[PDB]
Amino acid sequence: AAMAFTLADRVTEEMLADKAALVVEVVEENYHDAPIVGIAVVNEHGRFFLRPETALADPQFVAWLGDETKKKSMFDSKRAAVALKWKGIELCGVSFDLLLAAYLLDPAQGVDDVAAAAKMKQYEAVRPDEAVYGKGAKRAVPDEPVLAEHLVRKAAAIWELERPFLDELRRNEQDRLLVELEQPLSSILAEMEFAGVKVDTKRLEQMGKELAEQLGTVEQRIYELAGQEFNINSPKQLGVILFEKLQLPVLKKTKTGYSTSADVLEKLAPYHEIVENILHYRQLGKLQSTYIEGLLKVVRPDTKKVHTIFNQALTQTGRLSSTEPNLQNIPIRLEEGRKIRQAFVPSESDWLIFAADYSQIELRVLAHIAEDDNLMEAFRRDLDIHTKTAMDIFQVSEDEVTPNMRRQAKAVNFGIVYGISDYGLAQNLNISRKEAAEFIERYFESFPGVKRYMENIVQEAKQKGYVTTLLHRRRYLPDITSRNFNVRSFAERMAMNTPIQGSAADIIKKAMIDLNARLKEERLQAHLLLQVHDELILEAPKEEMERLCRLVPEVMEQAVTLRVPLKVDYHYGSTWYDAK
DNA sequence: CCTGACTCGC
DNA sequence: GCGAGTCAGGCT
Ligand SMILES: OC[C@H]1O[C@@](CO)(O[C@H]2O[C@H](CO)[C@@H](O)[C@H](O)[C@H]2O)[C@@H](O)[C@@H]1O
Ligand SMILES: [Mg+2]
Repeated sequence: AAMAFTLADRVTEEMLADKAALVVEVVEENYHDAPIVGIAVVNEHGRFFLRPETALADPQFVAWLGDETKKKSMFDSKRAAVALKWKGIELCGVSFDLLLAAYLLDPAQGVDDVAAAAKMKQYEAVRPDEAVYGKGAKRAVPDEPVLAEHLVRKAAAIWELERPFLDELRRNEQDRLLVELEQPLSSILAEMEFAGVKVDTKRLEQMGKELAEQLGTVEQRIYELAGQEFNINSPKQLGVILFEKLQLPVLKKTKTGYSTSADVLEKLAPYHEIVENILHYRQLGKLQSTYIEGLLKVVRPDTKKVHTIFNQALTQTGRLSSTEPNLQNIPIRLEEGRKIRQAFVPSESDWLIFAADYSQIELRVLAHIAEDDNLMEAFRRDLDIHTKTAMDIFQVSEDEVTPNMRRQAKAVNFGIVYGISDYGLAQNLNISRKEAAEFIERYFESFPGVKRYMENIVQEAKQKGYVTTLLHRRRYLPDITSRNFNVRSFAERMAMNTPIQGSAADIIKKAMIDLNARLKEERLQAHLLLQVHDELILEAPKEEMERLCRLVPEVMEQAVTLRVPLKVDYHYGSTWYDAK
């Protein structure tokens, strides 16, 4: 049943056709400066397998790779593009990426290999990568015979699946989403990951020492207040000290035992002086383990840069995710954690970090899609939306809005931005589910358009089986018909939240594409470094700041045209921390 | 070596 | 509402 192919010892002309399925295999999950273990090409002339050391040293092959007119169909082209960048080789002409195509057709499938994508079209003449390479300690590249056939089978599947995938995307009206948005974005993310972000390791190591000292003190104080020493990091051991030895009350209980979440401890603080210390301990320990030691582990010792990997085909909303390290969750709320950002600096002297973020893009998108007159007017006046929401919900003038009123109005808006449950609102505001319901009801009286939208989107999700975003990204919600209240309610909140969060994702992705085109036209050295959901982080010569101050916000604000303006705030400084 | 509990961002 | 990374504890 084996698949026929040529295991070539040298590159030939028929291997350089202007249309082909290409496989440039990188087995290591983290593909930065990683090995390319084999190459497979499938075209009109047949199927071929080439040894990397052979193909990558061949002028003809390298030129073919870099020729934008020679079209390649691939799976996860960013992986190959970056692996090639580290070797000084440019990959161009990728006209179809099966991973991105499968992701757009149904992000819930979790397609992470050619076999998974192929199964969507009843194509099974290819093995899952895990079956070929195993997983974990047993992971490894098999002998050439097995490797070669696997790569050729993947290339063959890609070659065969391009047409059906493109046809369904077209039917879904997502063909431009793939070709004009996700694929071009893939190349931009590849440049961003490759460039990396410079880290001041000495700065990180210094704060690391401080934390270590502060942890040691708090750690001791904790054993003193408890009368004994224990593993504070053990929610099991901590529970014993807290709810048994010290007799603190049990307010919430986890599926396995005593709940020691920050929300719980906060309520126990007044009962004993140990609680505040445990909280402070959790905090410092979080920064030390995750943002100091964890970050230092992934910095490249030679360039002192971190090279994250943006997973472009994971989230169900269209947002990107970041790993090794995750640069989308660097502290900022609390000052102590915020200082971690002083560790991220420009890659060159006399360069600066420039950060631009969308102001309330989710609520602006909601005003647009729901066409709520009150909400649209609020943004047209560029009002503080939380203060305004408080004025309406509580029926008071702007002067009458107290800090606590604004805080609660902010929580209601937050719940709308992320589509959290009524139960979630009650929990966040530490009030009763019933009182939370009253707030929500009050909100709908003030924003009837939003109310209308929420009801209409749920019905639409039930009728069509999915909801869509501004640029036609899609999310199937089969649980929307479930007779189980909880499961159904969850699907309903996703129906409400996806067009909002998803459309916000579409916009920033287009802004990134538009921005890169503008930077190139202007011949600026500035370049994108990171994207954190609603913000773009760049670095550039200090001499380009003034131009970026006008260029970046404009490009971001004009990415799309909504019924309300889009607003972008920006700052720049010597470190990421200073770009505030 | 995998799940639960925790916490960080938006 | 979720992404990711940490830890501890049980697998084994
Ligand atoms: O190259 C990223 C791309 O690969 C997938 C599998 O096709 O994920 C792999 O690589 C990620 C980054 O190293 C890991 O987080 C993940 O565990 C590994 O399977 C895709 O999900 C992703 O788009
Ligand atoms: Mg913002």
